[PDB]
Amino acid sequence: IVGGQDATRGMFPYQLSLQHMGAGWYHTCGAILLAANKALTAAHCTEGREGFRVLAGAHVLPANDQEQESDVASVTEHPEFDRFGPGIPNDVATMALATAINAAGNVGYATLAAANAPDYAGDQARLSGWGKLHGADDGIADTLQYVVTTVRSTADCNARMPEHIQNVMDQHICVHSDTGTTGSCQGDSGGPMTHGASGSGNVIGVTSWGIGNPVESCLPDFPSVYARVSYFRAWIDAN
Amino acid sequence: IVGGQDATRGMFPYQLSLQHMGLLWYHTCGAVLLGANKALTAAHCTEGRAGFQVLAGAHVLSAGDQEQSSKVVTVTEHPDFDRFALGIPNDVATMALETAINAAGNVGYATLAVANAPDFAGDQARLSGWGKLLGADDLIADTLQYVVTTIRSTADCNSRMPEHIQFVMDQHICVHSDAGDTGSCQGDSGGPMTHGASGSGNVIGVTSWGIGNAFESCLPDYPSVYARVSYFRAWIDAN
Repeated sequence: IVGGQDATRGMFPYQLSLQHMGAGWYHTCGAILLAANKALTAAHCTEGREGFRVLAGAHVLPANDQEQESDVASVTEHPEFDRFGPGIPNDVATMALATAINAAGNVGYATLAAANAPDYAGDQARLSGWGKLHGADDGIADTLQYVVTTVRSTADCNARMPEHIQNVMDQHICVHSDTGTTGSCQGDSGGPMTHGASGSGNVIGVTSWGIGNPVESCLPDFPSVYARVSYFRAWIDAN
Repeated sequence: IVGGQDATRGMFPYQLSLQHMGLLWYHTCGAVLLGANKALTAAHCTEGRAGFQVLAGAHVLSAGDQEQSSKVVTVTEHPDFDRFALGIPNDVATMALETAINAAGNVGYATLAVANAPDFAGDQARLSGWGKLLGADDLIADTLQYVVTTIRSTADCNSRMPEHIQFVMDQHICVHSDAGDTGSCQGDSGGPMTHGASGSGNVIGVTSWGIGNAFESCLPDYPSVYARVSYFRAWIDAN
């Protein structure tokens, strides 16, 4: 998260750390807790890989301070996900959890946007995650971050993109500040966009992509693009 | 190298594999043999690191049958190298070798561009190295690659970049194919750009940077950017 600040523990009860087994476990993406044995993330976070765990109720990743955890037993990526397609289409996946994660302590389940939700253009929303604090940094964040930003319409999103990368679609929900100073970054992918500037809010997006250059991987000068939960809600529910 | 083919051993007599000691030795960058005890690479290949060796007259890395090698005693990075500044300026370094490497067999010393050399805009050139064969691949190349491409002027270079990445400078030399299919890739940094499409050619650039995204780390749809040897020749000779 670029341009944000430390969250407090429990501020995003459904925020997960999605961990991949390399040499040992490492944070690769965010994820979103939906139910005791179900979670939601970006398809690109799991596609082509195997060996995952989610941490629930965590705050400072190097402290190993999670409250609950479960192995991921199975993953369903959207069948029309295309890692290399314009706009990274259909960048959503559900995950089945081996062990139940209970709504307790600082852990809780997200309320997803309804399929008939409005598009929220102009609304304040929050991005959260352990992604890099700046696109040039070599490491991800130690402490969970969040930032308040503004949802834009599809047309507005594309107007804010590079001229040859006008690939934002209605299946996306994009945020951008008018100062060009906040956004998501590597390590935030698969996490939640929470509606509203404060308090409890529905989860309306899943972190997916943004724009970089050779010295800064996630430019707040350009929007951050999420998979739109209302567009994918029926599919998420069916999978 | 993207869009290229297997080279032959000795095709580029001055091409080195710059190895870094981690778990075991591994290829981290290219380098360019300048003389019996001296090599050239990119500053970002050596800055902040130590414990290097160069392999000369190599071909297939897994074969381990380079003709000659040497540990590196010390490295010197350009004093104005800036990994964060637009254009990653001054990305050159020299290296002193513990063991003399002879010009013999498939190993020879580069002829560097003189400081009076022109821009070479429009000319063909060759890129060589063990970088990845595609930006979406996980691993570097096993067999040394090369590709023929076309040198572009500073202004033409920038015209072929994204509008928010107009970072090419006169201290760079860039190459780009109109078909958008050739370029350097991670693992190629530090290696040579050789003037001309065939024959003995002077070394006119050092591999430095290119455009990527989170799923494809090098994009031949945009130019590949090298440090221009003519610009840096006096520094290289003195260091």
